[PDB]
Amino acid sequence: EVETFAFQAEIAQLMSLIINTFYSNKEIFLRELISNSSDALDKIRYESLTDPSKLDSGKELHINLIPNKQDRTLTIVDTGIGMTKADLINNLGTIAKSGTKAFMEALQAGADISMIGQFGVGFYSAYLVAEKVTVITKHNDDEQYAWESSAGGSFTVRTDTGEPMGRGTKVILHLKEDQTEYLEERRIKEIVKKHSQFIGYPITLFVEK
Ligand SMILES: Fc1cccc(-n2ccnc2)c1
Repeated sequence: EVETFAFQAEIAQLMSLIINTFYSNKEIFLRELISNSSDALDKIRYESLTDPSKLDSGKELHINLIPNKQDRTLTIVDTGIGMTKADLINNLGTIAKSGTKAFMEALQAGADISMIGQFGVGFYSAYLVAEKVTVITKHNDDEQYAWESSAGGSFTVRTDTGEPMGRGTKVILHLKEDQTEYLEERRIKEIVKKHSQFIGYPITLFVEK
């Protein structure tokens, strides 16, 4: 049972600007998703300090980067706090509305596009490199869900029947044809070292066949 939703007009506008604007510095998408993963890991760690049972869904706090040339996907997995269905449909878009407006106005000041992360909308930078994004997520208080969007003004949410996650978020980037450099080990390594060197969680870059 797949539910289809319209993006807010302001978010659809942000996604169109990300997709259509000429901007060569696309590698910043990985810094933003890793930063999002680190934030989600901070949240479940802090919650576990007053309720150790919050880690019954998984004690390990980590980030995995998994490229797959056969599927042309780059997957960013974290074991953070995850996302509820209300997060996917409503809450995150609500925050992203004001952040988008501030991001556009900041751009007219002296801000750079690479500062998208300071406005709570760094997630949408995934569309610098992906033609489709699939997000599998599991929050302790909700079921496992699959969010998916190829932009174009709409996204879908469904209950996920696949392998159970325990807890956390998996962002699957279905890469554009000309963006396969982000499946290369040496390229991902270079980006993590340049932009994510001091993340306080183990980042494991998986290698392929
Ligand atoms: F996985 C998703 C689905 C929908 C929105 C978001 N998101 C995160 C930050 N701003 C927006 C993430």
